[PDB]
Amino acid sequence: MSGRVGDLSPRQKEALAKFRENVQDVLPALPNPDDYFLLRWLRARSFDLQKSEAMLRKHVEFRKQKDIDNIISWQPPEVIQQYLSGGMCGYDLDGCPVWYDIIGPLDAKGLLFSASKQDLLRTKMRECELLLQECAHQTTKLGRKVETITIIYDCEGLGLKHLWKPAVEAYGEFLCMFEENYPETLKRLFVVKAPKLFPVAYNLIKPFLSEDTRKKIMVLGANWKEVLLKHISPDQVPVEYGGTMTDPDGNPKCKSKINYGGDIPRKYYVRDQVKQQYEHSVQISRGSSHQVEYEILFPGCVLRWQFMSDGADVGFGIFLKERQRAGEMTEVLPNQRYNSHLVPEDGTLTCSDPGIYVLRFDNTYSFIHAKKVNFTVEVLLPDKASEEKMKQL
Ligand SMILES: CC1=C(C)C(=O)C(CC[C@](C)(O)CCC[C@H](C)CCC[C@H](C)CCCC(C)C)=C(C)C1=O
Repeated sequence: MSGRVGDLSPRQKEALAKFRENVQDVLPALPNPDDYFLLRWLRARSFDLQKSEAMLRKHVEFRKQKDIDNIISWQPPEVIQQYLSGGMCGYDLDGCPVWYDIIGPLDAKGLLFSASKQDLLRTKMRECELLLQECAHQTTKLGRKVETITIIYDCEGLGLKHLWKPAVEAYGEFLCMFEENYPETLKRLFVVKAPKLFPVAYNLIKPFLSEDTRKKIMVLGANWKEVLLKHISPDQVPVEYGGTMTDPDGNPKCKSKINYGGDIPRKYYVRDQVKQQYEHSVQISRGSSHQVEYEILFPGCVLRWQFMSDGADVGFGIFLKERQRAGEMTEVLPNQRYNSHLVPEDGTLTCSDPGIYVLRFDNTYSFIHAKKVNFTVEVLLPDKASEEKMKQL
């Protein structure tokens, strides 16, 4: 069977009955704990009564701690309302709400420098509650249960800026929240206009995604508009995404419903940087240098780093290769001096040729002694299945 209302095996039927008894004591503090609702928790844990109960009880505690009953009435900070991209727009052919995610022009640095991480995550929880409320409205209007959503995930403009570690970590917090609190709610997700970086970028968040969620991700190729119109009526899709919908004023992007992000004006910043810790720490003597070595064997990889120096600037560059001088190696990112004592540095490098990469901190120009550099480096790998998907498409 399928474990859904109208299609339960004898054993799933019995488990649903037992489940309701087992969690009776939390059902009152839920808005609408019908059979559809309960079966989402049971499907998410394959009808394991004990695991499904832990999951739901954790969600009940979540709703209390995060004041979810009142979150739609909570108004997000102005900077977030103005610049957090994405939006609800249209319904698919089954009547499910469609949500657009717009990744390219999202300015995650600006957002984290202008608002609390807590307020950003609360805004995303609120989006989920708004989508569930829309499902409830569709349920009434269409005369049948609607409880899932279709996502259009627009990766046009996805680039190295989106790999910035604090942004990935924050997004991962949201994904975990989504997976723990909104099980069996995603129906299908279309990735559109994915660029070459998509396999690396996806691999960064893949660990936060449930198997159920992973299975619902469809990466689309050049014909993506035609694919969307297999699933959504043209008058429900913006002109921008292949349909006929516009803003009342005729704007093809339907900006009255979809936020397209943009860089946050610096007047909103409350900080210059987020709190950061580093995996490594070195004291570099006057006139000296420090090298850090990473083997990159596989095609498709990206080096990501962050560093800060204490009290003074430092030289930094990347070479391709035995304690070797810089001049003996091949330059891949030309050395330059950075003021990483003032604002911490972060960067990324696409590793087009395999070999041994050397990140070199350079103090050879300096009289200041015992310059302390703190740093973190990782080699980011592409997701293999995604690479293969790209290849064809
Ligand atoms: C608040 C917020 C922040 C701070 C943010 O950085 C991002 C982009 C995260 C990223 C890692 O920079 C870019 C990640 C790109 C990567 C290709 C994402 C792939 C996502 C998958 C297609 C699954 C999505 C899960 C869905 C079911 C919610 C988004 C979308 C935010 O909303």
